[PDB]
Amino acid sequence: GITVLTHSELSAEIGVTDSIVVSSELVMPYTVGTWLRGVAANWSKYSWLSVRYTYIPSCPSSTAGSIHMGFQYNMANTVPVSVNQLSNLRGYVSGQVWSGSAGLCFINGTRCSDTSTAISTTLDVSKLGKKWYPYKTSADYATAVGVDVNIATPLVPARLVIALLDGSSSTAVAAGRIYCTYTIQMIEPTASA
Amino acid sequence: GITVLTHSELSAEIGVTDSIVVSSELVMPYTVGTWLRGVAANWSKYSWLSVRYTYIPSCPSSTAGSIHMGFQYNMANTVPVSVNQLSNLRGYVSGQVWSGSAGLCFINGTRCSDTSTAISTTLDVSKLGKKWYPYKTSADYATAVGVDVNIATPLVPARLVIALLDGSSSTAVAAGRIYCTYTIQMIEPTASA
Amino acid sequence: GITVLTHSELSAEIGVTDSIVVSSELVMPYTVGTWLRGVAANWSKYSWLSVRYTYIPSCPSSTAGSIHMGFQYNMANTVPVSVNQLSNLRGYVSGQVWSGSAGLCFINGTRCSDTSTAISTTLDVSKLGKKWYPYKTSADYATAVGVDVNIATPLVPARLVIALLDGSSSTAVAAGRIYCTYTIQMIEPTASA
Amino acid sequence: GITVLTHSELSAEIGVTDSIVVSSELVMPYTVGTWLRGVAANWSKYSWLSVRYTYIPSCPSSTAGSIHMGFQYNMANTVPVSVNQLSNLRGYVSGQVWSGSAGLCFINGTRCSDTSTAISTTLDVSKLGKKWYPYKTSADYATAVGVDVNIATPLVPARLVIALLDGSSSTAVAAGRIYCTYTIQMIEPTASA
Amino acid sequence: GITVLTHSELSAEIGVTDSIVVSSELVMPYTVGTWLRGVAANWSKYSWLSVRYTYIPSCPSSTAGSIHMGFQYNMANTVPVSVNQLSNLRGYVSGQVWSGSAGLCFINGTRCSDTSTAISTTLDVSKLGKKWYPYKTSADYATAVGVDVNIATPLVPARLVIALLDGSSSTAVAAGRIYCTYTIQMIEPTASA
Amino acid sequence: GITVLTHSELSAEIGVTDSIVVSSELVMPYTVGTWLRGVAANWSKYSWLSVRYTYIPSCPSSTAGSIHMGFQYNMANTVPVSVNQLSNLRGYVSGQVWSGSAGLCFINGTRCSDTSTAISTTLDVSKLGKKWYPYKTSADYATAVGVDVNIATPLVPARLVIALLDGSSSTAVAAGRIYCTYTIQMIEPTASA
Repeated sequence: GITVLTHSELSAEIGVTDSIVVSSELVMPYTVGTWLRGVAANWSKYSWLSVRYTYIPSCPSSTAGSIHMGFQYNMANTVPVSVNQLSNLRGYVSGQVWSGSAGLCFINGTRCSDTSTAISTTLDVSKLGKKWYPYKTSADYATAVGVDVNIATPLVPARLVIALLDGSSSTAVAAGRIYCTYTIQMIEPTASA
Repeated sequence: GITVLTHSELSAEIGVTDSIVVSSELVMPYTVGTWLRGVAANWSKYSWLSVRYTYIPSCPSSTAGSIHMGFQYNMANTVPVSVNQLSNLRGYVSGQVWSGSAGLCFINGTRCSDTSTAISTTLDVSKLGKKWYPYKTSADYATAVGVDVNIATPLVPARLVIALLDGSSSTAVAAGRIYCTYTIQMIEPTASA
Repeated sequence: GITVLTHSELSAEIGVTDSIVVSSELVMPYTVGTWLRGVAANWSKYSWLSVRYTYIPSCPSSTAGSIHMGFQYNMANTVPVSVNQLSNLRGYVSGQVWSGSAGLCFINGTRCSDTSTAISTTLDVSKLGKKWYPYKTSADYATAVGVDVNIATPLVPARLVIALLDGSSSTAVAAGRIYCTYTIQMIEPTASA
Repeated sequence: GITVLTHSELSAEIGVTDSIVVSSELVMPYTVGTWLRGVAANWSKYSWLSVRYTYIPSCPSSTAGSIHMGFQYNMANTVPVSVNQLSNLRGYVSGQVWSGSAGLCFINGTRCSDTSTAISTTLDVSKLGKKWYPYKTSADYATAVGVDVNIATPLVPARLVIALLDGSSSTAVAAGRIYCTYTIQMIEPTASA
Repeated sequence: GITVLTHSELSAEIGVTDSIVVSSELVMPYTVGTWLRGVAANWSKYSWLSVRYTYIPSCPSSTAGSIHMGFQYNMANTVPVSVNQLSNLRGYVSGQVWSGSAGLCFINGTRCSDTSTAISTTLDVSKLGKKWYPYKTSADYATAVGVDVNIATPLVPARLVIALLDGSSSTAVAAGRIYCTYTIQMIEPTASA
Repeated sequence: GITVLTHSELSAEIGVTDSIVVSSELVMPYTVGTWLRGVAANWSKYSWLSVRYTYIPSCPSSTAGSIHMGFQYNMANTVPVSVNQLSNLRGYVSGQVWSGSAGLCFINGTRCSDTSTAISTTLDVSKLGKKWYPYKTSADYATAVGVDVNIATPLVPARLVIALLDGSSSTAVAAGRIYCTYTIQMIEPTASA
């Protein structure tokens, strides 16, 4: 009684400053993207079969800046604050804000040739707490976290950490964007939102 | 009694501005390019065997800007207005306005090696309404659409959506151009135009 | 790039009067049921893989009344007005308003044993106009029909006709309900509703 | 040069009284049902490949009454007047006016499981006078019978006898209806009617 | 649930004048011939399995005149006006108004030997819009065409074009006649006409 | 070190009113039945191998009313309030309050023949949060739920929802009863209660 959905949509717009800026995002259907958020809502639980975040530049060979991203599994630990820490995560990847062109074949959804330039990272999945996770909202999670940091600890499978520094302007500069390419399993349907 | 034609010609000149600009183009022989327009006209119906739009840069590593394109099958839906929406289409592809050099082997018509940089998208074909479509003009279509948005809905197989933003000048800048590489099937000949 | 969904939800509440009452319902995702309506909306086109309407009684062995239902493929023809006509349709089925208990194994989604009592009918599917149909609303369809009865003719695959007579009261009596058990194919995602 | 047609339509509405009421019906295309009557008319001769009459209740578990039916091959013999006589026919069947639900799978046109409840009877076919019978009207037959009861004897293959008694009201009560499920062979086309 | 019918009846009387006269005829059951018109009406949809128009002379070796005929698939295009255009159609055939004797074996419905003289043309069938077409009347079609020339475009599979010139008298002369030899598939029965 | 227990006892008495009445019950050993409650208590954890709730009528063919039941896995979601919602659950089943006689072979614990009439539903088990659940009391659960609706979320595997409507009296009428037929796994024994 499992509905399997595989799709890739824009996940987030990226910009670079001269000072490091670490951002985090839960890896729930409700957040990987506007579309899935709506679809997945129609099911009470779900399970990631594969979740990949891929960065695609939109700037010039001239643009200063680097992007870093990786996954955190123990939602308990404080979110990284340095490239150093970030570099220790699983599936960590670093690249110049204008590189990553090659990752396209991941969003594209085709056969990948030379993906050595690619700035994409996939989820560990096997190292996840449980199999079926409940569909939750930022609000829902944000509230449960505000009780026992451990009560929330198992509502979302993992978080994606992103760090952007080495920029040229103190004012954000359009570097590119991340696209999530997921394959989800959804079970037990219910009422939308 | 099918005449098969495979050819690739220039499809459109591309330019980038700082504000997003979404453009659409029907995927009929009459529009993919000046040449096919004339040839295909000599046949009453046709069927796409394969239609691929490929972008080839003509700017510098220095040029700011990104190009996005994908296909729409339900000619009924409103044309995308954001990269986000556009990113949801089938065969969506995004790249820096100066990248895509590698796609050449598609226009070139040879053996493709590393096409991970490539900014090309091919038509779904199997998800098309019918098999044989009638040859129609922009004028012809534009008129039929101006009656029942559904009467036109099946005259053209699909539309190609293109979005160009992240530019540097408020005044269009020559970024590159798209080339359509089609393989068409034409049946029942008639009088030109 | 096809998302396959199989599910069964309540489709409609049934009631019987002494005078015949023929009702019709389009066989679009938007109408087979509240849930699918919402889900399927997230896709621009779809295709029925299997659509079965099953009636399940909720009345007594004592309840007078019979239910009749079948499918119409040429959306053009006037909707039946008599059991006689209705009896000519494909997959026509007739039964006592309190029978049909056995059809449960269709909603249930299990192995069916003795389904001779069953008041269920499945869609012909192979005799459908095209493969991929566009997602449309009652409103959308009702408007297009109000132009060329033929423009709408191909927006929905087929209609389900239902007739209820042989009742005991001139005032509707709760006889049972119909449940749609569909397996749909959805393609090209878009913005909800 | 044989056109084969298999279809099942409503054949007759049934009602029960307290006193026995025997009814007869010829087994010609012109009488098994409104539809076939029209279709078959377009052919000069025809041959039954299979003819089955099936009763489907529409009353309650509470309804008093029984239905009886069988076939007569020697159109010469006087039509039965008692259940006893009727019980001697080929394919005789008796059942409670509210039973027979299971016969549906015969009209339905599917795979039959438990058809022990079923109130259906099929034609002997092999024991028929000739192979090809001429298409005739009630009027046509009624006139030829009014000459030599033997001249008509070979215009129709057989007659269906039906007896309804054990009712509760002296005034007919809606018990159910019979549906003919035929497979006919038609030859030598001519002008309709 | 498909009823297959194969039959051949007179389709039209032919006559020749000295000036060219192009005639067209839709390829619907309602028009290929009086008989099928009536029969096929009893079904809501149908599909041509094979449709062949054959000309049989009835004039003398002395009769001046030629007949031309072919099929048009894009019901949209203007009907031919010259033998030249007509000659471009699929299955075009030309012959002397008194030739074609050999085509008989097509109406006859037997084994064909030397059919090189034959003035017959068969329908392309595989190049048809859809599979199942709705049964429509000249009136029905003529009305729908009088709205969106495209709304009618898919109600009939194709049209047969016929041109008669090279005659000897300014007043039509009996040259022969065309006979349609069809094999149709009919589905979903309904009420005649 | 696993003790396996398979048994079936009465789970609950059912009654019908004219207004819908939705009831819920946790699927813990402590609630499926008086007996298991006591036995299972002697073990600290347990795991459902199979849990089936079966309804058995005790009323007449004359009794008005229908029963509906299904499972909820995301203990978080609000309990259904309509047959419609309820109909969306996994293993949903609906039947007339006097039907379900056939389900007996489930309680009986024998070979099942024709279980198409059966009003029984089994637990999904594979879609459960974890494997080993702790033995908890209504009180224990009711208290933990009264803190973080998520802290309780994983103490019980799933809940059974039941809806009874279409009744004849505003005052509950004895319709039948549900019997749970479980196969449990118990580990790590401790002190009773």
